[PDB]
Amino acid sequence: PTVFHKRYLKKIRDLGEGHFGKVSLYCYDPTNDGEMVAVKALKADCGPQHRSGWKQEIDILRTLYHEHIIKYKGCCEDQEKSLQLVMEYVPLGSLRDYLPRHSIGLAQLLLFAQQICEGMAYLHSQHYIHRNLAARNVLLDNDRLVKIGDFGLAKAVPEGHEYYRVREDGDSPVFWYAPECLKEYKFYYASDVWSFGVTLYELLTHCDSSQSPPTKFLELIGIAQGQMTVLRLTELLERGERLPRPDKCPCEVYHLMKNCWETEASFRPTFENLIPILKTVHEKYRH
Ligand SMILES: O=C(Nc1nnc(Sc2ccnc3cc(Cl)ccc23)s1)c1cccs1
Repeated sequence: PTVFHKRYLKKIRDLGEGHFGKVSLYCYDPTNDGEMVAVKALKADCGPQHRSGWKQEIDILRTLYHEHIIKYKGCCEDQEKSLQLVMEYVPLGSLRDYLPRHSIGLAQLLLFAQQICEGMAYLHSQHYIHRNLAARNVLLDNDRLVKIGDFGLAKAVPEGHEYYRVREDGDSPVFWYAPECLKEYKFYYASDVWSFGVTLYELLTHCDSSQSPPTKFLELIGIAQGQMTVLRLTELLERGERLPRPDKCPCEVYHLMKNCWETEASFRPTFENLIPILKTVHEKYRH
């Protein structure tokens, strides 16, 4: 029932450096005696009705619940032609910022991966694709539980269809994307698994920038971060080239990543399949 009024939100601090756009930590103290929340300011000068249509769409995300998916709390308009999106505050933040500055063993990294899969399996079973699964978008709470964030690309998959058709050739996170996404503009549940493979790669490199997928992929092609084309990447992937085995990364775990990187969407493992395979692997490496 909670509706959020701009007159009871006191700004504490910016969040995420700049990597999530303009997100800030607020205190919500209405009665003046208060909960902590993150607020995303969203430019929405697109005509009043288009703006409402986006609110309706965002609002539907609130009907999702899973402990490894961030909780979107509400979407208010500032009619200043912008939308204010209120969500739970996830205090340790992004794995991309967290993993470099903390000692985290193989068992714990595998535990993160199983949590992500569990949140993604739920999402898939609710008939949604995420389209933006990367380590930057996986947040960590205080008990080191994963919460998947940034649903700014998420989409309901239409009844009777096994893919969503991406329109628009815009800013794409291409280095996390399956070839069917890159070439044909089709996004399947199986395409989110490809992105998982890349996220798994990320964790096991400890989100080391120099081993990062854009860095690595540009090197395997040859040319620099500026001459880069989707076409050049697609061809490399078809020829069967892949991101390399990360340092100290077990061969069964790498094979996992490679299974997520099968060219043919249909032969990739499902999240629901990946959960137990990751439970089993984590058991070998715990304690
Ligand atoms: O923007 C969105 N979704 C986000 N989902 N997660 C974000 S970032 C963040 C959240 C909570 N807590 C945080 C804590 C720290 Cl330290 C750093 C960042 C966060 S923005 C959108 C969702 C849908 C449309 S747009």
